[PDB]
Amino acid sequence: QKVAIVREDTGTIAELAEKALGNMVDIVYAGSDLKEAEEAVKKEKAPAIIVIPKGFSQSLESGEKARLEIVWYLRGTGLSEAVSTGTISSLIESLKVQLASFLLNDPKKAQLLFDPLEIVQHTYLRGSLFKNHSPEAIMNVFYSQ
Amino acid sequence: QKVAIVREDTGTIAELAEKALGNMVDIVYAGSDLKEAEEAVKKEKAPAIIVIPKGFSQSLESGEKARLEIVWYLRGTGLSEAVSTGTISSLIESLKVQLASFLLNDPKKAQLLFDPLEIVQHTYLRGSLFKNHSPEAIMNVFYSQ
Ligand SMILES: [Ca+2]
Ligand SMILES: [Ca+2]
Ligand SMILES: [Ca+2]
Ligand SMILES: [Ca+2]
Repeated sequence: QKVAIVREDTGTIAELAEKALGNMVDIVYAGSDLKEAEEAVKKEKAPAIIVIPKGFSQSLESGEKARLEIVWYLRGTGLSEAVSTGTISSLIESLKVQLASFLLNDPKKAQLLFDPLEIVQHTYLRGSLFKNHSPEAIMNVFYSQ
Repeated sequence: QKVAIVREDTGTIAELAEKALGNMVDIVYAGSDLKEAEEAVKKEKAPAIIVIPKGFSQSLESGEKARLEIVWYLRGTGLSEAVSTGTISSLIESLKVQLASFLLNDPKKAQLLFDPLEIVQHTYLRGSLFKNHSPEAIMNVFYSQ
């Protein structure tokens, strides 16, 4: 799967999230500019940008779920898109596992073991932007007729 | 990861779910008896039983989300348990992908592409049973103090 990673957080554990994600995907853009990640994605017809926002590292150091956003670019509602959705979701689960050793430090951090991330999802369908919705949600709406 | 699969549904797509799961785990018991899967799990100190209940195949043929249950056996609230949780979750995502071709048949089935499964989770913590809760939920409760 082709993914852009946009890392806005300069902290070590953020860097580590980026690294973990990037070993599991086909990096199409890796950096701090969301406009440019959007451009690599539209060019590449890649399905998602994963954003590691500013505050990610600090949350985790505070014993707070870190925010991770996925912007999805759906250009169709078929098999390939379903495969990307499921595959990238699977990759986010795996990232949680690849963060765990870093959460062993404080007691503050111990919840985070099982549930370290707060995943926010946005969906482009045919160039319509549905903020704060996952593709499942968007698809369940439309197909609920 | 060590998992028991308990398949109560005799349909083809159920069989296929079992097969997909089983190629990705270390089968500890595979069959239709939940008491016996519970016994292989407690013996093996495995973390989960995945149940494919009766009605799974029919749901999917009807264009309805199929029910999949996970019973988790937590004997601790640490790294290993967090790794199982995240890993098995990742495996459930992957199963969704491995079902997809079978959902290409009807228009009834087209939603299911993105969201084919209704995942019900139960958690044993130290021999206390918390029906209808995931380990994340149980852990977020206790650590919310
Ligand atoms: Ca650095
Ligand atoms: Ca998902
Ligand atoms: Ca058969
Ligand atoms: Ca989970």
